[PDB]
Amino acid sequence: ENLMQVYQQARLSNPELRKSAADRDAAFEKINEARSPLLPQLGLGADYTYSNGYRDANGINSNATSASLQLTQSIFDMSKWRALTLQEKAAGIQDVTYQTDQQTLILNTATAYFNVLNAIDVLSYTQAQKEAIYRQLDQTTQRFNVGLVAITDVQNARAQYDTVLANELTARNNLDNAVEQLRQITGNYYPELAALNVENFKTDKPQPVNALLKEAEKRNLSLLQARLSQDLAREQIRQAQDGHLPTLDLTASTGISDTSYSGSKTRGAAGTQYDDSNMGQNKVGLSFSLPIYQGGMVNSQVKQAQYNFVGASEQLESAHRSVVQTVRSSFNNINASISSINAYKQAVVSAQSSLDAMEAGYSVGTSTIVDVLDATTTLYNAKQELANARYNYLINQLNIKSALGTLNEQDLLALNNALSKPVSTNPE
Amino acid sequence: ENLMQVYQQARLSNPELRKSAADRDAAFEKINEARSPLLPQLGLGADYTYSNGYRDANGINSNATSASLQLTQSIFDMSKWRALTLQEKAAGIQDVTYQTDQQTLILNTATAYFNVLNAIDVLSYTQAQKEAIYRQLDQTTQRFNVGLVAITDVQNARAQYDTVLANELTARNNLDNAVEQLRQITGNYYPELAALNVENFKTDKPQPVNALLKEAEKRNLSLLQARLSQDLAREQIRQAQDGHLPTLDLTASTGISDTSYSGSKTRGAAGTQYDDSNMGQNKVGLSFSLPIYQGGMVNSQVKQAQYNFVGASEQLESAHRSVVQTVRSSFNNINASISSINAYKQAVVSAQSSLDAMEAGYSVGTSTIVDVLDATTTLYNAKQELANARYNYLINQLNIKSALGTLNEQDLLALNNALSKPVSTNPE
Amino acid sequence: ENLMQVYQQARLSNPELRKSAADRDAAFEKINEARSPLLPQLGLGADYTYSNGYRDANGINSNATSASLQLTQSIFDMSKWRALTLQEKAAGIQDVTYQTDQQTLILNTATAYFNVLNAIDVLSYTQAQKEAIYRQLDQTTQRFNVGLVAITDVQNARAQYDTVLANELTARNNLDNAVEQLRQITGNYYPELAALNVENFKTDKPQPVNALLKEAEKRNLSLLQARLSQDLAREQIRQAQDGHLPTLDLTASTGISDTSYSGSKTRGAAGTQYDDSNMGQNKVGLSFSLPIYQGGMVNSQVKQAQYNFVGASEQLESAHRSVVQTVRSSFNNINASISSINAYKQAVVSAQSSLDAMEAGYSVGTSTIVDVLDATTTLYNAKQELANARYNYLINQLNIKSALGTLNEQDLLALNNALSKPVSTNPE
Ligand SMILES: [Cl-]
Ligand SMILES: [Cl-]
Ligand SMILES: [Cl-]
Ligand code: NA
Repeated sequence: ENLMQVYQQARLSNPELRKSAADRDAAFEKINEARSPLLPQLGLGADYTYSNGYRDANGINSNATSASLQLTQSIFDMSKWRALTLQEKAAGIQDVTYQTDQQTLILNTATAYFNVLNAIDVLSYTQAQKEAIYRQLDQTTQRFNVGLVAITDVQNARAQYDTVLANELTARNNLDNAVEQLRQITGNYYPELAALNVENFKTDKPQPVNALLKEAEKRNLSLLQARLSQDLAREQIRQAQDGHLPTLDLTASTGISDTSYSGSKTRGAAGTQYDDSNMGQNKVGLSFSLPIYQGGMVNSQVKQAQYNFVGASEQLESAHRSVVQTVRSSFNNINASISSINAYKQAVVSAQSSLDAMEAGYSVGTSTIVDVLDATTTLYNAKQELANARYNYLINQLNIKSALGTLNEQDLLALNNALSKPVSTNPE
Repeated sequence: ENLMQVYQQARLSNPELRKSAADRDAAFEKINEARSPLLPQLGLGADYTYSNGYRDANGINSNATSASLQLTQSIFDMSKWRALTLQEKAAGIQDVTYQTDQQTLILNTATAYFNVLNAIDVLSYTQAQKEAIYRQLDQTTQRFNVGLVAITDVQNARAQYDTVLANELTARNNLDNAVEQLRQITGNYYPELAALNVENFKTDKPQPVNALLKEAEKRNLSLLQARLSQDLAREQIRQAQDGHLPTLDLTASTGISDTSYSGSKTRGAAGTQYDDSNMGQNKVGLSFSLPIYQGGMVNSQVKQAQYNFVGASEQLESAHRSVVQTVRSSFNNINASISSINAYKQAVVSAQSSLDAMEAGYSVGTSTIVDVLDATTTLYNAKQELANARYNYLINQLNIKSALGTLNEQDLLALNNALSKPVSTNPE
Repeated sequence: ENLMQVYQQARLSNPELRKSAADRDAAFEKINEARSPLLPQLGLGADYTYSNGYRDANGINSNATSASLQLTQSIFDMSKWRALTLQEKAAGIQDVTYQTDQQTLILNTATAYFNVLNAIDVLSYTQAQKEAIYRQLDQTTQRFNVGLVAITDVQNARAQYDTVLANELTARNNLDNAVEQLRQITGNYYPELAALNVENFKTDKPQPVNALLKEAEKRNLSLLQARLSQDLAREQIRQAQDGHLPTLDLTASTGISDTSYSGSKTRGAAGTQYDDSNMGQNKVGLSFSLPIYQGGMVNSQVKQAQYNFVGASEQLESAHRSVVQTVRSSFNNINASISSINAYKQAVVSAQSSLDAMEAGYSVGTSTIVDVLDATTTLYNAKQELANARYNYLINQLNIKSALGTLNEQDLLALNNALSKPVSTNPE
C-alpha cells in the first residue's frame, strides 16, 4: 500500500493514540463527578443499639432502633463550583494533548514509512556497487592473466569486494528492522510500499520564516497548552482564596426511632419515662459556616497558588521560546534540505562521469584500479546521499507543519502523490 | 575476573536493583495496611468539659468528664475488601517489575563488561597499526637516504603516523571511561577480565523466529505486566461500582461520665436535676448505611473506571506489538551478527594478503607508499570490525533471551566459557 | 557580546531557572501551611432547623436556631509537628534543587555559546578548504590547457569541489541552528561573540583525581540531595510511628440557641416544656484520644516507611557511585583533551608540510592531483579536530567544577579571558 493507506490502517489501531483517546474520555467523563457534589445527596440510614447502664444508670437497659432518610443540598459553596470548573479546564487541557498525540501518529507513521523506503535504496545502491566492484574484479583478473596489471590489482578489487559484502549484509538487515518498525506503528507488515517517484520530484521553497512563526504562535498545540495550563494555575489561585468564603448548605430528613427500656430501676418508678417511645420526625434546615481564622493556612495557600502561577507563566515562556526555535530550525533545515538535494543531484552526475572514465581508462591501461574502485565508491555515496536528502526534505516539511500545530491527514496526501512505483520490502 | 564473577559481585551491591527490591518489599508489606481496616479497631477516649450557661441557662454551670473505650468492626463493607484485593494485585505488579529490573542488571553488566573488552581490542589494534606505520616510516626513510623515493614518501608516512597517535590517544581514553562504566554497575574495578577466546568461538543459528515469538508471548516480563495491569484496571471498575452497595458496621463501647453542677439556678430548684451524675454505660450496635443517590457521582466514576480499563487494554496491545518487534528484531540482529562475523573474518584475510603485497611491492619500487598505508588502514579496520562483530553476537544472544523474558544467571555462564585469556584493563 | 555578558542576559530571563525559583518559593511558603495546624482555629457557625414530629411526637413541632463561635487548639499532637518538620526538610531539598538548576544554566549557556563558536570555526575552515580546492581546480585547468595533465585531473578536482560545496552548505546551516540554541537559552540573538583567542590559549593540568573526588564527595549537589532525601526517609519512619501516640486537643466555644415550639400537643399541657427556650453557653475542654489497636495498620506503615528508607539509602549509594564515575570521567576527559590538543597541533604541521610538497610536486609533474586533493583534505581535518579539541578542553573544565558542585559565575569569568577577537555569528 502507499503512505495514505498505511496511515489509515494505523489510525484505527495504534494502541498509543487510542490510549490517549481513552485518557481524554476519562478526563471529560470526570467533569460529571466534579459537578456531582453540586447536586442532591440522598442516603438511607438505620441503626440498632442495645444500651446497658452500670452506675447511676444501673438497672436501666434499652433497645433503640432508628432509620432516617437524609438529603443534603449545597446552597452556596464556592469550592464545590471551583472544583467543577477546574475539572472542565483539565478535560480541556487533556484534549489539546490528544490532538498533539494525533499529530504524532502522523509524523511517526510518515517517518516510519520513509525509513522502509530509504532502507530499500541503501540496499539497492549497495547491490549496484557490489555488482560494479565485481565487474572491475573480474576484469583486473583478465588484465592480470595477460600480465598487463600486477597481482595487487586483483587483490585490491577482491578486498574491497569482500568489504562491500559485509555492508550489503547489514544494509539488508536494516531494511528488515525498518519494516518491524512500521509493523509496530501501523500494526501491519507490508510486502511493498509506494516508492518516491524521483522524476516528478520537486522541492518547494517554504513560506517565509516570519509567516510560519506567526501562525505557529497561534496554532502550535504545545504553546496552546502552556496557555491553558497557565489559566488553570490562575483558576487555582482563586480556589485557594475560596478558603475564606462561608458556605450555606440545606439538609432535610424524615426518620422514625423506637426505644424500649428494661431493668431494675424500670420496674416501678413509672413517671412515663421508661415507657416505650416511638418517635417520628421531619426536618429541614440551613447551615451557615464561616472560617474566621485558621492558623494562617488559607493565605499560605493563596501565596503558594500564586508562586505556582508564576511557574505556569515561566513555562509558557519556555513553550514560546521552544515554538520559536522549532520553527526557525525547521525552516533552516527544510531549506538546507532543498539545497542539499541539489548538490547531491549534481555530485551524482560528476561522480558518474568520473567513474565512467576510470573504468574506460582502466580497460586500456591509462587509469589505475585504485582510481576505478575509488570513483566507484564516490558515485555510490553521492547516490545514497541524494536519496537520503530527498526523504529528509519530505520529513522536514511535516516538521514545519507540526511546529505550526496544523499537521493533518491532508499533508499526508500531498506526499502520497510523490509516491508511485510499488517496490518490495522483502530483500529477495 | 570473568563475566560470571563480575556479575555476582554486582548482584549483591547494585544500588539500582536493591532500590527496586525495597520497592517490592514495601509493596507487599502494604498488603497488611490494606487488610488492616477489615480488623477490629480499638481506641481510648477521655474528655473534660466545663460548661457555663448565660441566658435561660444563666446561673447553671457544670463540670463533666468522660472516658469511653470504643471498638469498631466492619461486618460487610465491599470497598474495604476491594482495597485489600487491589493492594495485593499491586504488590504482584511490583513483583513482575522487580524481576524485570533483575534481568536488566544482567544485560547491563554483560554489556558493560564486553565494552571494556571491545575497548581493549580497539586499543591493541590501534597499537598494532601504529607499530606498522612506524616500520613503514623508518623504511621510507632508508629508501629515501638512497634517493630511491621522494621526500614525500617520508612526509606522508609521518603525517599518517601522527594521525594514528591522535587516535591511540583517545582509544586509550575510552578503555578508561569504559572501565568507569563497569565500576558504576558492579561497584568494583578490575585489573583484568577474561577475554573472548577467539579460537573456540562459534556462532549458533538462533531458534526459529516463530518459536521465539511464541515463548516470549507467554514469558516476556513486559507483556506480563501489561496483562496484570489490565486486570487491575478491571478490578478498579468493580471498585467504582461498590459505591452503590450499602455497608454494615458493628460498634461496641464502655464508658463512664461524671457531671457536677453549680451556680445560682442550682441552689434550690432541686428536682434531682442538678445532682451530681455518675453514669456508666455498655453498648453494642449495628449501623446500616445505603447510598440512594449522590449527584451522579458513582456512575461518572464507574464510567471513568471503564475508560481507564480501555486504556489499560490499549497498552496491553502496545506491550504485545512491542514484544513482537523486539523478538523479531533480536532474531534479525543475531542472524545478521553471525552473517557479519563471517564477512569480516573473510575481509580480514583478503585485506591481510593485499597489505602483504603492497608492502612486498613497495620494497621493490613496484607499490606506492599511499598504497601501503591504505592497505594498512584497511586491514586494521576489518580486524576491529570482526572483533566488534563477535561481541555484538554475544550480546544479541542475551537480548533474545531478554525478549523471551527468560534471561538468567545461566545464560551468563554459557558465555563465561568463550572467555579465557586474562587481559589487563590498564593501558600501560 | 562575550560569554560573561551573554550569561547574565540569560540569568535574568531563562524561563526554566525562573520556573525552578517559583518552585522553591512555593516549597518554602508551604512551611506556613504546615505549621498552620499548630495554631488557633477559629470558626463561626449558625443553623436554623424546623422540626415536625409524626408519631409519639405528632402534634409537636419546633423552630430552633443556633450560632456558636468555636475555637480549637492542639495541645499535644505529634503528627501535627512531624508535618511541619517534614515540610521544612522538603523546602530544604527543593533548595538544593534550585541550586543544581542554577549550575545547569551556567553549563548550558557556556556550552550553547562555545557551540556557536565551534560552529563558526567549522564554517571558516570549510570556506578555506573550498578556496583551496578552487585554486587547485583553476590550476589543473591551466596545466590541462597545455596538455600537461589528463582531463581526469580537472574532472577530479571538480568532483571534490562540488562535494565541499554540499558541506559548506550544511556547515552554514549548523552555525544557524547553533544560534537558535543560544537564543532559546539566553533569549537573545547575537551579531557577534568573543571568539577563543588561539594565541593566549594554554591548557592546565587538572587537580589530582583524588582531590577532585574528595571535594565532590562533600559538595556535589546531587550527592547532597541523596543525603537530604535519605534523611527525609528516616523522618517519615518516625511519622509512621506517631500513629501509636495519643493526642490532646483543647476546644472552646460560646454559642446561643433559641428554640420555640408549636402545635396541637403544645396548646395546653404547659408544664413549662413548650415555652420558648433561649440558652446561652460557654465551654472549654480537653480531649484525649489514644489508638489501642488498628488492624495492624500502624506497623504495616512503619515497616513500609523503613523499606522506603532502605530505598532512599540505595539511591544514596547510586548518587555516590555516580558522583564518582562523573569525577573520574571528567578527569580522564580533560587529560585526554590536553593530550589530544597536542597530537592535533602536531598533525596540523605534518599535514601542512605534506600538502605543501604535493602542491609543489604537482606543479612540476612529480605529484599526482589525487595526492594533492588528499593532502588538502587531510590538513583541513586536523585543523578542525584541533579547533574542536580546544573547545572540549574548556568544557571538560566546567564539567569537573560541576562534579565538585562548586561551578559558579567566577569560573565563567576565568574563561571570559581566553576570549577576545569579536567574530560574527552570521555566515555572510
Ligand atoms: Cl487562615
Ligand atoms: Cl450517584
Ligand atoms: Cl495497629
Ligand atoms: Na522481519
